[PDB]
Amino acid sequence: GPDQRAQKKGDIILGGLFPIHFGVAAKDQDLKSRPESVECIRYNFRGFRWLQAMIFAIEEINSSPALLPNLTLGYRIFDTCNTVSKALEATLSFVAQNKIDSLIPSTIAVVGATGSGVSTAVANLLGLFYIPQVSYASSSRLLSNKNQFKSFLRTIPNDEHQATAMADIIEYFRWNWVGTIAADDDYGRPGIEKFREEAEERDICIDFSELISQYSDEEEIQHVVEVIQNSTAKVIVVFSSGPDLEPLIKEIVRRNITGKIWLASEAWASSSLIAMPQYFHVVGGTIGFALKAGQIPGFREFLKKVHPRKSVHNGFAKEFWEETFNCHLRPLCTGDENISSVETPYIDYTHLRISYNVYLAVYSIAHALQDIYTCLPGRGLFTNGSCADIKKVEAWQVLKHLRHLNFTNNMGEQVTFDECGDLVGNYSIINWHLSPEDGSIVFKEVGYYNVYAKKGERLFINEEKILWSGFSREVPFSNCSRDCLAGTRKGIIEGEPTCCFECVECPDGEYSDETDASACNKCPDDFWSNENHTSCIAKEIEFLSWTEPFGIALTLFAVLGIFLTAFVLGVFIKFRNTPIVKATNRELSYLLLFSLLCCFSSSLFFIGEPQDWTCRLRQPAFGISFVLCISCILVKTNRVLNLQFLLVFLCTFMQIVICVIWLYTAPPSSYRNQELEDEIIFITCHEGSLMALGFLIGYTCLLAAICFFFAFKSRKLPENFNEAKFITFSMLIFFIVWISFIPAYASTYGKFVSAVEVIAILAASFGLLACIFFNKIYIIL
Amino acid sequence: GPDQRAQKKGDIILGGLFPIHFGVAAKDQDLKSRPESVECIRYNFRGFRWLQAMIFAIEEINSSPALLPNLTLGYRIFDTCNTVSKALEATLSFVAQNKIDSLIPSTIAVVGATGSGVSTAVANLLGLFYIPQVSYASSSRLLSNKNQFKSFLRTIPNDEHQATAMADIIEYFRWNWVGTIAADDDYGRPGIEKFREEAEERDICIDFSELISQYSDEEEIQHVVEVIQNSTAKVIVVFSSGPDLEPLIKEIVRRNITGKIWLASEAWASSSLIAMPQYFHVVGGTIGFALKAGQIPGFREFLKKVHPRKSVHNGFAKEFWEETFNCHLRPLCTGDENISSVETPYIDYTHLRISYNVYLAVYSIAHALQDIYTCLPGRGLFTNGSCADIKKVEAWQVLKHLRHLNFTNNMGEQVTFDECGDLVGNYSIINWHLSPEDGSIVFKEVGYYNVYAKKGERLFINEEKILWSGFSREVPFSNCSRDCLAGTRKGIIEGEPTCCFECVECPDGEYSDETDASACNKCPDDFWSNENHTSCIAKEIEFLSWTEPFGIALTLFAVLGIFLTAFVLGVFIKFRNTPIVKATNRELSYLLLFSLLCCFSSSLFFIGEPQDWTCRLRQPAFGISFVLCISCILVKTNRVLNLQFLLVFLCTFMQIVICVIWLYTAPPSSYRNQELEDEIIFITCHEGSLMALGFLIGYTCLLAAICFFFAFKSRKLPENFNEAKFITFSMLIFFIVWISFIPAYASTYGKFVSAVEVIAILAASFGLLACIFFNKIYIIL
Ligand SMILES: *[C@@H]1O[C@H](CO)[C@@H](O[C@@H]2O[C@H](CO)[C@@H](O)[C@H](O)[C@H]2NC(C)=O)[C@H](O)[C@H]1NC(C)=O
Ligand SMILES: *[C@@H]1O[C@H](CO)[C@@H](O[C@@H]2O[C@H](CO)[C@@H](O)[C@H](O)[C@H]2NC(C)=O)[C@H](O)[C@H]1NC(C)=O
Ligand SMILES: *[C@@H]1O[C@H](CO)[C@@H](O[C@@H]2O[C@H](CO)[C@@H](O)[C@H](O)[C@H]2NC(C)=O)[C@H](O)[C@H]1NC(C)=O
Ligand SMILES: *[C@@H]1O[C@H](CO)[C@@H](O[C@@H]2O[C@H](CO)[C@@H](O)[C@H](O)[C@H]2NC(C)=O)[C@H](O)[C@H]1NC(C)=O
Ligand SMILES: CC(C)CCC[C@@H](C)[C@H]1CC[C@H]2[C@@H]3CC=C4C[C@@H](O)CC[C@]4(C)[C@H]3CC[C@]12C
Ligand SMILES: CC(C)CCC[C@@H](C)[C@H]1CC[C@H]2[C@@H]3CC=C4C[C@@H](O)CC[C@]4(C)[C@H]3CC[C@]12C
Ligand SMILES: CC(C)CCC[C@@H](C)[C@H]1CC[C@H]2[C@@H]3CC=C4C[C@@H](O)CC[C@]4(C)[C@H]3CC[C@]12C
Ligand SMILES: CC(C)CCC[C@@H](C)[C@H]1CC[C@H]2[C@@H]3CC=C4C[C@@H](O)CC[C@]4(C)[C@H]3CC[C@]12C
Ligand SMILES: CC(C)CCC[C@@H](C)[C@H]1CC[C@H]2[C@@H]3CC=C4C[C@@H](O)CC[C@]4(C)[C@H]3CC[C@]12C
Ligand SMILES: CC(C)CCC[C@@H](C)[C@H]1CC[C@H]2[C@@H]3CC=C4C[C@@H](O)CC[C@]4(C)[C@H]3CC[C@]12C
Ligand SMILES: CC(C)CCC[C@@H](C)[C@H]1CC[C@H]2[C@@H]3CC=C4C[C@@H](O)CC[C@]4(C)[C@H]3CC[C@]12C
Ligand SMILES: CC(C)CCC[C@@H](C)[C@H]1CC[C@H]2[C@@H]3CC=C4C[C@@H](O)CC[C@]4(C)[C@H]3CC[C@]12C
Ligand SMILES: O=C(O)[C@@H]1Cc2c([nH]c3ccccc23)CN1
Ligand SMILES: O=C(O)[C@@H]1Cc2c([nH]c3ccccc23)CN1
Ligand SMILES: *[C@@H]1O[C@H](CO)[C@@H](O)[C@H](O)[C@H]1NC(C)=O
Ligand SMILES: *[C@@H]1O[C@H](CO)[C@@H](O)[C@H](O)[C@H]1NC(C)=O
Ligand SMILES: [Ca+2]
Ligand SMILES: [Ca+2]
Ligand SMILES: [Ca+2]
Ligand SMILES: [Ca+2]
Ligand SMILES: [Ca+2]
Ligand SMILES: [Ca+2]
Ligand SMILES: [Ca+2]
Ligand SMILES: [Ca+2]
Repeated sequence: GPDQRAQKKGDIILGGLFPIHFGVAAKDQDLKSRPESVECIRYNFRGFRWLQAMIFAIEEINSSPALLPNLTLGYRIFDTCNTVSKALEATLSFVAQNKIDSLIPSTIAVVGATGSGVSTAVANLLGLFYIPQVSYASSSRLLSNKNQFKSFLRTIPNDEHQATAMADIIEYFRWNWVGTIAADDDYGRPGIEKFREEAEERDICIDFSELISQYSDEEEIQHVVEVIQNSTAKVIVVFSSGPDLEPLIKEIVRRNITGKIWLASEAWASSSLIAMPQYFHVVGGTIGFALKAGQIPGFREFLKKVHPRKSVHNGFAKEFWEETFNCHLRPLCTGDENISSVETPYIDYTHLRISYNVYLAVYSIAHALQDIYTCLPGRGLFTNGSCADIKKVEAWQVLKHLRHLNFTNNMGEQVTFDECGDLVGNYSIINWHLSPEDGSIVFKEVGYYNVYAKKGERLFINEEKILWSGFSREVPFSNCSRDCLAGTRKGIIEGEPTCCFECVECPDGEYSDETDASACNKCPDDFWSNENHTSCIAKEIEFLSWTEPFGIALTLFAVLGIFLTAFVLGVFIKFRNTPIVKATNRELSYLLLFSLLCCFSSSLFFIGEPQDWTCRLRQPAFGISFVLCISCILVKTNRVLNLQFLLVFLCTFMQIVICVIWLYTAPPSSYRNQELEDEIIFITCHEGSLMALGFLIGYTCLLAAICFFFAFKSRKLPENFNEAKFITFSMLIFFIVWISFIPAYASTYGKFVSAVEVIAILAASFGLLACIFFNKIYIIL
Repeated sequence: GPDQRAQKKGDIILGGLFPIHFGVAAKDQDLKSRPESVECIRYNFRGFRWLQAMIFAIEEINSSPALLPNLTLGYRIFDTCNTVSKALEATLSFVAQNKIDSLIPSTIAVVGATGSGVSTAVANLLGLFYIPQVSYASSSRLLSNKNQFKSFLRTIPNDEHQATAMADIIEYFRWNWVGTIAADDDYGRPGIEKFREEAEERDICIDFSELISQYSDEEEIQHVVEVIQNSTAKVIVVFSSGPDLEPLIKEIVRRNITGKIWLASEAWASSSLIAMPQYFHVVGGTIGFALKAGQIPGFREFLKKVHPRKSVHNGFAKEFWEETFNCHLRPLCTGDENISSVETPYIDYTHLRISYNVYLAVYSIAHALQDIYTCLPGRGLFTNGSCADIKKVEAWQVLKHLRHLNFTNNMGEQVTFDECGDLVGNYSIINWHLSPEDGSIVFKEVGYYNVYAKKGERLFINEEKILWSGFSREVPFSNCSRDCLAGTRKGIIEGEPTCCFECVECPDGEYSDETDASACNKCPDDFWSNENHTSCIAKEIEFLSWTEPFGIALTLFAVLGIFLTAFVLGVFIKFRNTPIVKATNRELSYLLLFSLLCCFSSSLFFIGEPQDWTCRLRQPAFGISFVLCISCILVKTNRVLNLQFLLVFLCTFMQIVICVIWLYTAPPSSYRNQELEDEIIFITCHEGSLMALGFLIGYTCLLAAICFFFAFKSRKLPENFNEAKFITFSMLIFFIVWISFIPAYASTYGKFVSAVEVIAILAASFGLLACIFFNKIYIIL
């Protein structure tokens, strides 16, 4: 394998894969000459701390007599540089003894790798030989496939819960308009696809989806940046590692794009490549996920005990020293430098999260080996309950014991893998703040995600600790469209997602009292829409009311007419013996005055709220009363020109025959017209039989015409103080009144028609009463 | 490597990876004993034909002295069983000489593999050693990444064009409501993601997205089947291979789900696992993609020459013979069996598509080796133009020459790889029909996809050759909602994609003349929507027209009044010497008759379409004329009770002053009311100054009342044939006819108000003319 390595000799050997470098020298191999090994460039102190965690765990296990007594653990650890090719060279180094036996110490298990693509490439080769591989950082769901990867286990949780938690965080702050950026690898794509599913189930619309890489060209990065600029969405879900996101962040910083809310996956939410003060105007206020911190007592002292000369087994200490103090062993360095003097991620960490995963992977392998070592002969997991010989143990036996592993931590937590080889765990939710004292980016814990909880209760966030964009205390707005107010409704914008809608006000008569209403609700039959359609109010009912001032005036005039009729009748009764009262027919005068009273009472019927019987008794009453009065006048004229009572009764009987017939066949009824005006319901009467009203008015007018003619023939005659002329005047007044109001008798419905009717009745009755009796009263004085 | 193999010795050795079996035995070991090599189970005749294509191409290259003279090509071909593990054992066999030199013949290049995941796993290891690998079937876009895969090339096109073509096919048949099923591997997921991007670009909504595998459990297959059943989408885009889709198709056949329109990716559009007659009630009428067929002359004879004993280099011939004739060497078989007698995919093919790809991969390697062999010393591709020694050639040199390869086919087509190592090519579009003679599934070509064309013109389909669901000539319906007709618009269904909309009819006064109208267009100011709301028509304009029968009657009465006035005037003029004409003032009689003519002419003004000047000259004309006539009557009464002309001129001067004043300050103007009724515009007049009309009517009525009183004081006087009584009658007629029509003078606008106005004017004028002149005419007779 590669010359630079960390090796210790032992009975049982653990392989190790760590990213001591962030990547390799990015250059296209010309193939002009023999291609030499690609060089790793940028030093990764956090990865070196992870390697030190593996070495520390192995040394701790060796020193403890409790775990694996009389057996020494060795390691062979190589640098992957986050690259598949280096990892595969190291893995070929791991499987040499198996390759010899398929077509150098034996490797019983491997710790690593970090990246999911690297782990997948390694796991193909390792599961070929059934060598167990416990990864500390690779969290792709693709590695949960136990058909493809027979010997892969994880001390890190799967990525599915992280994508679901990202969706839950988006839902918590009431966002539905977000963007997605993913690394174009086995980490980014599966996570972003799970997020897309969990967002579409939550009615969250994703504006854009882009893929990036550390090897993305200038044109591709420009395209992604310009896609971000053209978007209105300010919440961008980025599911990537640090190296894969660094070119995009650098370009966005160079363009000074601000105001975006970055939701970070665990792989970069704590990355020193991205969390730099000079990027804070772009990436400040990032909300991201972190793993559960763990404690390794004595680990920091072990880290501080590093030295090029003293660490002979660890061959990566030389470059660590050279890159720490910027020395060579560029000024020469003695080796007396102090680790505590330099600001690097090596010692200057707050929580051990992936380091604890490395520690747990080593201890899981150690506990599987201990379970092999302490196997009682008849209680084994193998054929017939047999147990493996720890002196001649094979990798598949360790894998079998790992699939059944269940051991207690140093922290008192049960570590066990499921069928998919996954270790479930909580998430912490962190926010990127700026340190006032130091100016560096500080990761403040603002919440957690409890994967052990039932759906809907897993997410907890304390928003008072969140500073949006690094400085703001107001939750930002990340919806495509503003909500549609009450009084409006949503309308579709063609070619755009459901989240993007236009606001269209409700039509007349339809109310929408809910903000963001899909459609405008219609109002019931008797209601009409509010002014702004934010509610609707009952329709106003319209008729001729008693309390109304106009109705009051009409009722006042009706009662005045009744008073005048009663006054005339009383004058006639008290002074009937006078020759003037004797000259005219006293009985017929009484009957005429009673008829006038009935006519005024019938005029009172039209006023008021219509009812079925009221509409039944308005026209018949007036018709009968007026025919009665006209008949009394007619018989008085016939006297002027016993039997008189016969004629008046005949005419009134005819009229009541019409009235009874058309009340029996088709009675008038009150109906509430809603077609005249939308806002107002006009409560009016329905005739039932129009030809019946025709017969009513025709008979009344025919008797009127007969009396008119008979009085006209003898108008000059001076009998009863020329009563014939006054009778003609009264009849002609009746005709004037009922001719005058012809246009208003129909069409103009509502209170106007009833008002015109009662006014016509009052005018006709007053004219008749005056022309008949005012001259006689004047004579009496 | 594996014992079962195809090896031939030679100077330059080609590796080979083929799926001689469809998969591996379902032996999931509990790891109780040492795990033995997993065995492959279902024989794959098409894969054996592909292997034979490789061997045949090598044999022609060896036999032909034109290509690679004096150099013999050897092969080492292993079976992958579509499995990463077997392919990696074979690839470790390929890289043994490099592994010895990194920590058995040398392999200069490898042909394979079929699956994209298998090819990816192989390519990691091969590009580690810079060994070129030319795949014949793996089409994942992930393999185009030349950072991850340094030595991978393809004789098969990429999958991006096929996903775009799937989207174009969906667009062509006007579908927006489709489902997606993908294999959960490096083939299915990238293809389905590209399809999702191209579909969302085209506003196609995807109802469901499911992932399947040959190892999918019963519960997962049940979930996918029930998701398909709950969906209304009938077009399902499936981007998978045969083995990965077989369990789902079997389950769907068991439930007998029909009516689905399967869009097939190339990997299964020609698969014998899926294209089975017993599945045709489910998968009949499938529309899928095929590669471009190629011709290999003499290949079929070579296939027919297969024999267990004769084919000593090909070790897969034994199992091919045993599976073909169901014998062993289960009855014993001599070996005299005839290949042509058995119906297998081996000989019974129609087109060579992947076989031609295998042939082209072998010839691409051969032409790269020829370019190395014929390199002129100063024109090489290596350092300083140097050339590689073909006797001591290395794999990286062959890879370098492959990246620059450009050679002519046996069919006269240029084969060259781009920077990504891709070989672009056309697609054919095929439909799954049932054979009437045989009952097997027949792949009929129904179109093509020309990737060399510009976007929008790549797809060609002849729908006449397509039988939907295998038997139907009608394009099926795959939209979420029916289109919204003209007179309707679209409305949002909450929680659902844009493709799923409700149809809501347009509001009153709004029209949508387009199907699938997003919103209802409002109509212009003078238009209103029809009952269907499919368009809107001009509003009816309403006034009192001359042509109208009622207007005709009014004009007839006006002209009759003018005729009567002219008749009276002529009688007076011709017979002025008679004592009755001399008794009344002849000059004042002429002036009064002229005033009556002016009044009738003013009554003519109200009739007709209103205009600014017409509304200016309706009321003033009547007012002035009526003041003329009233003043003439008044001075004639004053005679009854020079200066007469002075008094009439004074009154008419007051009238003309008021008219001039209110015409100068605020003239009446024609206005088009739209607030009375939505459907109808009412063209009427606007007074301008209401108090001006009040003063006008007040002055007219005041002069009228003065004349009334003066005539009442001398009503009994017998002068001029009791003319004072008739003057009182005329003035009373004026008052009553103007009182009678009071309610109609306002509110009831439109033609009704003008009609009532002209009727009032005619009634007043007729009454005045009659009461003045009819007595004198009767005396004259
Ligand atoms: C952004 O859009 C979302 C989804 O439409 C809004 O969330 C809904 O808001 C309404 C009214 O506040 C609630 O009745 C719903 O229950 C919410 N749905 C959820 C939370 O899933 C959110 O209010 C919008 N934010 C804005 C407009 O600032
Ligand atoms: C995951 O997080 C939850 C919530 O923080 C943890 O549940 C808490 O457990 C402590 C005891 O250690 C209780 O005092 C709290 O009341 C619990 N909070 C809840 C239930 O909301 C849970 O223990 C965590 N799991 C792991 C493995 O760390
Ligand atoms: C299914 O829905 C699609 C939506 O695109 C319809 O296609 C549109 O149809 C309208 C008809 O007025 C055309 O104007 C558009 O140009 C079409 N667009 C596309 C992209 O094709 C399609 O007609 C619908 N099919 C039905 C209802 O059977
Ligand atoms: C891809 O398909 C197109 C269309 O079928 C091919 O273009 C045709 O080329 C032939 C000549 O070989 C012409 O006769 C046709 O008229 C062309 N059809 C067109 C332009 O629509 C094209 O040659 C094919 N390319 C390959 C590499 O097969
Ligand atoms: C209701 C109106 C519109 C239509 C019916 C009008 C009829 C009934 C009225 C209106 C005018 C009335 C006429 C007025 C004048 C006279 C002349 C007199 O010597 C006999 C009666 C007679 C002939 C009246 C008969 C009835 C009459 C014709
Ligand atoms: C329009 C309706 C409601 C009211 C009409 C009022 C009518 C009916 C009343 C009011 C004034 C009355 C007139 C007063 C004076 C006279 C003069 C006399 O020699 C004949 C009767 C006559 C002509 C009366 C006829 C009827 C009359 C015109
Ligand atoms: C009864 C006698 C003494 C007088 C008759 C006067 C008559 C002819 C006139 C004078 C005032 C007029 C009213 C004035 C106001 C209105 C309100 C309108 O929306 C309906 C018509 C109505 C109700 C009119 C009816 C007819 C009316 C009452
Ligand atoms: C229609 C409504 C307004 C009622 C109108 C009442 C009018 C028309 C009636 C009631 C009293 C009547 C008057 C009663 C007394 C006389 C005196 C007589 O020598 C001439 C007729 C004359 C002057 C009558 C004219 C008409 C008259 C005024
Ligand atoms: C403007 C609208 C409301 C019409 C107004 C009607 C007025 C102006 C009319 C109608 C009835 C008329 C009155 C009828 C009766 C008489 C009594 C007589 O001895 C003098 C004239 C006099 C007093 C008239 C004056 C004018 C008069 C009051
Ligand atoms: C409502 C309008 C349009 C028409 C009204 C009809 C008027 C104008 C006409 C028609 C019949 C006429 C009446 C006919 C008979 C008489 C009796 C006489 O001794 C006094 C005049 C008097 C009372 C007339 C008054 C005016 C009169 C009522
Ligand atoms: C002068 C002569 C004609 C007598 C006058 C008769 C008057 C009082 C009556 C008889 C018939 C009536 C008309 C009948 C029809 C209508 C149509 C209606 O939508 C408006 C009112 C209107 C236009 C009426 C106006 C008044 C009217 C003309
Ligand atoms: C305005 C519409 C209704 C026309 C009204 C015409 C009426 C009111 C006028 C026109 C002609 C007039 C008649 C002309 C002649 C005479 C004869 C005289 O000895 C008595 C009056 C009497 C009978 C008049 C009564 C009223 C009268 C009928
Ligand atoms: O699976 C993967 O690729 C990522 C790699 C990764 C995770 N967390 C990290 C922290 C630092 C560096 C790398 C990582 C989570 N899993
Ligand atoms: O990349 C892949 O996985 C698929 C495999 C494949 C294709 N076409 C085929 C025909 C038969 C068998 C397998 C295949 C296209 N590429
Ligand atoms: C692991 O052991 C603990 C007790 O030591 C037990 O509670 C737990 O159920 C065990 N886990 C499994 C998966 O059996
Ligand atoms: C390949 O060679 C042919 C000559 O047969 C030439 O026409 C063609 O342009 C060449 N292709 C490239 C990409 O140079
Ligand atoms: Ca120990
Ligand atoms: Ca790594
Ligand atoms: Ca990082
Ligand atoms: Ca769009
Ligand atoms: Ca040759
Ligand atoms: Ca294969
Ligand atoms: Ca197949
Ligand atoms: Ca939904």
